[PDB]
Amino acid sequence: SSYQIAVLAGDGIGPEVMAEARKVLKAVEARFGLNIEYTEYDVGGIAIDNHGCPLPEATLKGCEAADAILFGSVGGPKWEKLPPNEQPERGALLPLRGHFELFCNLRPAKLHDGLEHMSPLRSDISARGFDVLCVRELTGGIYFGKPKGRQGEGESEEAFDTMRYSRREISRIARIAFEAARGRRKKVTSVDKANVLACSVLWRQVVEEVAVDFPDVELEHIYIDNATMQLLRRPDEFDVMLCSNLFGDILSDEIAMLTGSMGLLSSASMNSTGFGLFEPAGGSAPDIAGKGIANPIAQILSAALMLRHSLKQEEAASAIERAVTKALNSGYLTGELLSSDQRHKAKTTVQMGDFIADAVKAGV
Amino acid sequence: SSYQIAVLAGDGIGPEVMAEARKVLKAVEARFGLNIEYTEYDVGGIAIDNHGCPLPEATLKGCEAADAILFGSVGGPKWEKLPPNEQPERGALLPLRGHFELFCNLRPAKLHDGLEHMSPLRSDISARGFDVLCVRELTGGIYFGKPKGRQGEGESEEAFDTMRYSRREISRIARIAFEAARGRRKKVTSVDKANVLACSVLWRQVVEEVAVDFPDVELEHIYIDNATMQLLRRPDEFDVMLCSNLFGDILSDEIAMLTGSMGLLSSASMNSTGFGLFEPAGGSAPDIAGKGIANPIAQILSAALMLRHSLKQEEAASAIERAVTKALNSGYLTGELLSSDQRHKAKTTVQMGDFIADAVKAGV
Ligand SMILES: CC(C)[C@H](C(=O)O)[C@@H](O)C(=O)O
Ligand SMILES: CC(C)[C@H](C(=O)O)[C@@H](O)C(=O)O
Ligand SMILES: [Cl-]
Ligand SMILES: [Cl-]
Ligand SMILES: [Mg+2]
Ligand SMILES: [Mg+2]
Repeated sequence: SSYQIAVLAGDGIGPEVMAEARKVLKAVEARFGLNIEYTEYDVGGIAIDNHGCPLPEATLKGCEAADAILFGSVGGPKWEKLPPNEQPERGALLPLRGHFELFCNLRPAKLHDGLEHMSPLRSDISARGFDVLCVRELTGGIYFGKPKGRQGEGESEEAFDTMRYSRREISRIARIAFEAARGRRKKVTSVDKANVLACSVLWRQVVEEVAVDFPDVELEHIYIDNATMQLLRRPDEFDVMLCSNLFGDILSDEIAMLTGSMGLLSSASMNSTGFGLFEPAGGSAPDIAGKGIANPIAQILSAALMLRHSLKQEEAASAIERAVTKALNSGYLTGELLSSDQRHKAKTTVQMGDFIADAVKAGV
Repeated sequence: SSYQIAVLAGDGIGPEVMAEARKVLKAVEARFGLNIEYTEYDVGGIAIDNHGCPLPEATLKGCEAADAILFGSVGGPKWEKLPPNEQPERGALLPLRGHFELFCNLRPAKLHDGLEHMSPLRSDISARGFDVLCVRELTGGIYFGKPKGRQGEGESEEAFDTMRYSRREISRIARIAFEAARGRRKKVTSVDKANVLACSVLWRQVVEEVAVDFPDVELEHIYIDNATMQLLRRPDEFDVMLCSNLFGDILSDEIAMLTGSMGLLSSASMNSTGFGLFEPAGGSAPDIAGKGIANPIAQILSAALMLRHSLKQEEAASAIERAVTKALNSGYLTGELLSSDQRHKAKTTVQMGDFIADAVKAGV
């Protein structure tokens, strides 16, 4: 039958970049004969304005009826001063991930050929390139651990959060990292704080247990503070980084900025049945919203990750990825990927979606 | 009477760099007429080899009798496979900080004039310079929170750690950050994860309460994942970063590597009475130990931080800092601060201590 997609564009540049993702999806649908139906639902700030909360019931129900969630971006200055639970990002993303048991977050990041110069690394380091996939555990640890809250009053008032992990939780995400490494350059770097946290001692121990199934894959451990330093000095030496929830949050953001190319980066957050939520790694960028400036590549590659991981349409997924490579090596760059002099050559959001869709059609 | 210093050189390059710190201290003692007595105690790997644990009773007692701890570095491959509690770093540093209530960690980091090129940042970013002081809360949060440990067996075996903070704990470290900002460029950036952690919601709230005493100081908040990105793009825009224990651990390491000059960086860990532990930010570097290669500046500036903060000898502290500036701008650089061609000009550990001590003597 038809695949069914819940489309949650959100705030800021979400809707403009989502339009280009749908345009390129239309081209892949025609080329590969896929029957996909999409339904739109509010989420984040637009949900608070239209429904009074950032994750309305009808949106949640819409996502339960779908094969995957194609997600834009949430948040903006309008809602930033609401109580923390009522804000767009916390209010949408944490309950979506908990409800759908999206324990696996994949954040691929690489320096693209020809854009090594946009990286904030020293030129000799960025010239060496990098390609680092972060596999982050997304529904356990300190994010969802209990007890969480506060007690007391005044000076003695105290807050608490609890980080918890079981062997089962560590081994499921570790298996994903090792299998991904096997398909890459055969190295997992597991990131913990095993000199301080009991959860990191168990993490390190269980990763070593899972390693026995993968004697072809190199395993190393690195402390999270050290990892922030080593990714500056030798990012070319990492392949897959295997991280708990909070450490994956932190390290995947540093690796993303090290690319200098945030508008190219996508994320996949999956459960064990292969349902997932696919979104750009970057923000809502409300300052450039509605201008046709925004880079729609991250949203377009989020659609390719959705085709691969939720829809089992690998040919359609890679055809999108190649059309994006074609745009980047064929003079089709948005403003933020151009050196400040070459800027007159910037393409708009729709010029980029048109070129990438036409490339899919032309059989790239 | 005499000040009394407990000298804990540790492992690796600790003893060679400590010798240069004592040499420069002898020169400051003569120039400023300070009467200081030093006693040496084992700590870390050398304590495990000599005493069977990394923090012997006699060493702990020695530190209780002192005005401050002048600390080298602990750890090395020899002890890296011991059980986590028995290892040099965890086994020495966590109990020292807990026992002496060293709640305040200060990690000053800047790009030195003329060495902006050693930074791993893109040349146009490092040319802009930076000077970022990290104030890290060191005895609370998840490091010392209870309950901590594990329960269960097999797949359901689970570990847990608890992050806790009280208003009292947040406000003492926040006051330090604001006072330090007042003496600098009047900006505090408080780093939290207030969209996820109850402790970060209380952190953010209490920092805003303390802010009312400092209307001259700008306050901003930044999420820890965002902070790892912003320090790559605009490190010149930060002055004081105010961090909880785990987030300070992580961010101070990224800022240290961004200098490209780890061998110049020192740390101070203080309690409310002004007693503290002063150490280099870098590792034991056991590969270069005993060679006269190691940069002793970080150990020497740790002695200057000790003079200022524990001994209330500001003139002696700044005379050391200026002698270090003189060495750096007068052609006295260790091997790791030289571009690979200029390397023949490297100075040894003792050449550097001799030059810095002679500069103190000459009245720099
Ligand atoms: C918005 C926040 C709760 C979230 C996280 O901490 O996972 C975000 O930082 C992310 O990385 O997707
Ligand atoms: C050794 C470890 C317990 C320690 C910490 O986590 O504080 C270290 O990383 C540091 O930064 O001083
Ligand atoms: Cl976690
Ligand atoms: Cl903490
Ligand atoms: Mg994040
Ligand atoms: Mg550290």
